[PDB]
Amino acid sequence: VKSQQQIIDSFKQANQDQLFQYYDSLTIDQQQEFIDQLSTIEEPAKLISTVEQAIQRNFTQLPNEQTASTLDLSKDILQNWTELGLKAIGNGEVAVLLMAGGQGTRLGSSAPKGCFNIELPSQKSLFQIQAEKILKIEQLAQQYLKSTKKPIINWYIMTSGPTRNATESFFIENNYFGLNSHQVIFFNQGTLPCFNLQGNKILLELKNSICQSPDGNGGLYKALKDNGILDDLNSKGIKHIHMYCVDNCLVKVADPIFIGFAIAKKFDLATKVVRKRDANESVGLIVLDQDNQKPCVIEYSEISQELANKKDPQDSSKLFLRAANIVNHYYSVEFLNKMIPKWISSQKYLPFHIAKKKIPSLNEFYKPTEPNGIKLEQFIFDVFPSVELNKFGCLEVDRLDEFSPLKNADGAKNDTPTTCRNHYLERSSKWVIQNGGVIDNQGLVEVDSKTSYGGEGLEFVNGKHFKNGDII
Ligand SMILES: CC(=O)N[C@H]1[C@@H](OP(=O)(O)O)O[C@H](CO)[C@@H](O)[C@@H]1O
Ligand SMILES: [Mg+2]
Repeated sequence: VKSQQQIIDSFKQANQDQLFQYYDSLTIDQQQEFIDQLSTIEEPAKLISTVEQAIQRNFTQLPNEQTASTLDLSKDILQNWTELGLKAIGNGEVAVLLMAGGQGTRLGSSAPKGCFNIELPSQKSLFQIQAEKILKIEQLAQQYLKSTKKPIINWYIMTSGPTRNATESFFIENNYFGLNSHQVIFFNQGTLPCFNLQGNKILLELKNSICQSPDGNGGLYKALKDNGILDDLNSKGIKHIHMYCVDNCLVKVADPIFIGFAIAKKFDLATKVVRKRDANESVGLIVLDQDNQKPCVIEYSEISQELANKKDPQDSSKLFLRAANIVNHYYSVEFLNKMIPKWISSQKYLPFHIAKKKIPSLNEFYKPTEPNGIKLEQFIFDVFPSVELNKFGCLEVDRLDEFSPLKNADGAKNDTPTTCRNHYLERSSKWVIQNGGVIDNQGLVEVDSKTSYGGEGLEFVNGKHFKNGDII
């Protein structure tokens, strides 16, 4: 490590003299704490350079050979992928990577987003729904293979540094929701300094502290390496990884169909999409970059308003680019072993993305009105074009069964606790009604994962009646 003076010199040489405006009026402990914080920043000179650089497109649809759809495949082909997936789960070759993010502040909660309660009749948090989803599929895999005990699906949860304790305590308080305490593994995501609007000066949060924020889901790769997560994957002999975001309340965790799909096709990388809701839906789009003939994702905050509304040449009723990204990825561990060192070393695969933000910080503190600074983010999918086109898979699935994100506080039209709650109940009710069950008009039921992972094993409800709010 470096001395007090050396950290100060390096930052000053990087033109961050403003970080030391009040240094001399700080107590010694405040100075030492400041230096320690500035120490966690690897290569400030580079980083400030990278940011500076980051401040200063032909797409088409994915070739047909790289796509498949759960809405079009025969039940036999889907069953075969399900079996290939349950076998991998059953052999202990499947692990899950969760991007937990940080606090559900935007939703009106200080707690981690995974603790959010969408008010289902069971009152189960997002974390609990995903945990029972995992427990359930482990049992279905055990049944398929006829094993004496259920297989284990290690669940690596990436938390932000500030939500780490509250996330782990929540799991402990709940006895891990039925999972083995050793299969829930927590690791912290990194952070990046926040900059002023011109992106040349790091912002002071306090007179002895800089503004920092989670470095985006794209920072998952470096966090994996640094926290020994990739090491663990090798030590446990894991071959397949399913990665998703905690805000999707309908998420099929460790979905065997998605894994079977990658296995059947021998893909290094694969991703899930659903038909775009509307031209303005804030959703990334999976396309083929015609320039380099590589798959990629165009984020909603960076796509041309012209491309977003472009109609499809072979059909005027459809949007040309309509394969919406639902942050649901598959990686083979072999691919991660080969590519992670590459992805984390050069900005070519993980360029920084700039987002203007209202950031509470020194002018004396103050919570601003208009944007006053910038947050930096690496996007998880920026590595997609580093894959070989024929090793990439894109699986379209049904939005009604697989995607309903919690993004906004109640009040908004889309992606609120209410839309999640209703879509969740509507799916449960559809499964029940579809198996002969009868729900009393105006009623919606909730299906417990313990009962059904994704609609199977519900035949027993044939003829039975249910009342609004029953849990099945
Ligand atoms: C970098 C990233 O992962 N962006 C994702 C993510 O958007 P956010 O609103 O930034 O969380 O979720 C969307 C699905 O809700 C997906 O379409 C988009 O591509
Ligand atoms: Mg296809």
